[PDB]
Amino acid sequence: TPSHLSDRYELGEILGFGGMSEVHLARDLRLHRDVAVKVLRADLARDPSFYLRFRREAQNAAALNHPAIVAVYDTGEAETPAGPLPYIVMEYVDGVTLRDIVHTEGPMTPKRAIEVIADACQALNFSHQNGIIHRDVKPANIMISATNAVKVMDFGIARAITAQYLSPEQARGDSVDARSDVYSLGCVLYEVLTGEPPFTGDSPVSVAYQHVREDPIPPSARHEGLSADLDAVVLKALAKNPENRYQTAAEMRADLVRVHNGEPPEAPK
Ligand SMILES: Nc1ncnc2c1ncn2[C@@H]1O[C@H](COP(=O)(O)OP(=O)(O)OP(O)(O)=S)[C@@H](O)[C@H]1O
Ligand SMILES: [Mg+2]
Ligand SMILES: [Mg+2]
Repeated sequence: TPSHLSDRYELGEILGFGGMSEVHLARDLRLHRDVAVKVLRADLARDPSFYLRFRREAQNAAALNHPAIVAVYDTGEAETPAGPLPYIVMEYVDGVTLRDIVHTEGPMTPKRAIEVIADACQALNFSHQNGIIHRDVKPANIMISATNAVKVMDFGIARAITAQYLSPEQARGDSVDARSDVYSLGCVLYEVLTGEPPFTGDSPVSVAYQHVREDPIPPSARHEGLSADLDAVVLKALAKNPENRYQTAAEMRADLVRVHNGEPPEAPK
């Protein structure tokens, strides 16, 4: 990992290293600005059709342009001993994923919470109208800027038209669409509120099963200060039946902005 990709993007700190890539905080030497570069796990997973998933992820996010969605600025690959090293240059978000905020602060204030996810909705609704589906919406792919701004960031598994956060439909290879993301955000909205996903399981299958077989314990019954009006929103988006939940993410937001003010949720039960 040449601390100087293509001789232009000076690598610095390490913002994170998963099981596929290593994201570094870099310096664009030409534009004198800080950027976040994503590097395909130094060849350890660069020979297979994995490079495709990477190239097609850079371009699947490059197709979108919205504040809440991390922008892509450039792609490429630098040459190194073992071969090509595909990198992606994104906007830098000095922040924290929600996975973190829910780990060192516990649950978010209902209103704080409502606020975030409503912004996340705005990003997905856009992503949708542009024919992109983020098949991977989880607390670890939504970031909170150092100025409390929301950023949605992982498209590695997104297709243009760890299952604690997957939809029944997406559980199997079934129908995965707009509403799937809608169902996912419902889990996030749920964790940021209780401090946990609607369903916990010792093994993946027990969880999947729970998603498509058990009603999500109402938020109120799971945590303190929870407006049974907020329950109406959470449990709606978590409805096992696509048709019975919000059809668009803007429709979900609409019912979040409602609760945020003081209005009645146009959600049932
Ligand atoms: N633009 C960015 N700015 C700051 N940190 C970022 C940025 N993009 C990613 N990160 C950090 O890098 C971590 C890994 O991001 P991902 O893109 O989801 O990683 P990944 O290699 O796809 O790992 P997986 O497959 O999602 S488990 C994040 O959870 C952040 O801490
Ligand atoms: Mg991640
Ligand atoms: Mg990914």
